[PDB]
Amino acid sequence: AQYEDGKQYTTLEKPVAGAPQVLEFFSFFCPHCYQFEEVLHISDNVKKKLPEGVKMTKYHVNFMGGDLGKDLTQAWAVAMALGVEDKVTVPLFEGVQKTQTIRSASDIRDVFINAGIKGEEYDAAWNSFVVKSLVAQQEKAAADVQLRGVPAMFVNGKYQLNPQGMDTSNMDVFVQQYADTVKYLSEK
Repeated sequence: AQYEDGKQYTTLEKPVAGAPQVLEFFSFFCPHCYQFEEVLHISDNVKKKLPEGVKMTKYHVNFMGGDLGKDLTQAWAVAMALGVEDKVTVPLFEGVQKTQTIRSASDIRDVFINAGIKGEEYDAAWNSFVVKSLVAQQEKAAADVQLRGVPAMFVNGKYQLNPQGMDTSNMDVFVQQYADTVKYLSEK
């Protein structure tokens, strides 16, 4: 066929009941993740081609970057709770990988402040129980698929994208194959 199990995607031997429809995992420490988001714009090109009524979820992971890596998962929880993902994703990626100006939780906080989130609002959210459960959700979702690497994308907790089986010669063409594949998997 044109989309074969084991080729453009793999099937989880152990399906995840109640999983989000489209779920992407990343780390701000993850070099390929920087590409996916900053150069390829994967998240966005996938959204543009998803059928109506399919929502997209993106979670940060703990297994890269040690203590700072966990801080970033909690910061991403804050980002989701305040709905400012589109204002902090670029400066967190660049602060971590480009300028290497993010070295502590306070440096992470500076990025939100610069992005226009007030200190009091960031600190309150940071320390909130809503954020603690949002951190919990991120960890559970990764646990449910026994996640050991990023970037990764899962569709309906049953299918996992396999971009290794795709021509990266043309960036544009790669992104659209990726997006079209998610669309195919979504309609399965």
